[PDB]
Amino acid sequence: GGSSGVRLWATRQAMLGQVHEVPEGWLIFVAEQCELYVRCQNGFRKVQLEARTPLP
Amino acid sequence: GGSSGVRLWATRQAMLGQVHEVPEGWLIFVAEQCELYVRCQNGFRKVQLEARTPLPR
Amino acid sequence: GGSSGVRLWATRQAMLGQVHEVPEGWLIFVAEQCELYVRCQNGFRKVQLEARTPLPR
Repeated sequence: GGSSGVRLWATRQAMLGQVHEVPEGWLIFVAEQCELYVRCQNGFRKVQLEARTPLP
Repeated sequence: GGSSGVRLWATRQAMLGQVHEVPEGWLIFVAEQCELYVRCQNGFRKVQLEARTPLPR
Repeated sequence: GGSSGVRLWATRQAMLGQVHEVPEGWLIFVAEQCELYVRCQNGFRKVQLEARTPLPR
């Protein structure tokens, strides 16, 4: 059982130019609207998140 | 404040035979269905994911 | 295109005492309630998780 991780970008614009480099099974975070995805074998799945709050 | 990470397996079958060894607080990726779980102290929680798309829109 | 990770705390209160040290884009696991959050700039988004089960369902 291998390991992956989480890759980060500040903006969607920057992410879209580089996301092809992300290996399968890694997570992808885009800071501007606090979005999270996971990379699949042949696509992407968006993680479902509740609304942003200052506290948990 | 310690760190965990993400563990991955290619198939559900492969995962189910080894996943008990994953420590609490790690994420678990199963490539076959492109699914994610979180390891709890006593069990697992499945992450809700939207359907697969070609790009992260 | 940097990298982040996952960090672990036992409780919401323990986490909150350290959260200023957590940058945006890190995932946060809280063992009490087996909950997962993502750090945003100035806050958190809770990951939607299904119910805890003994096996990955």
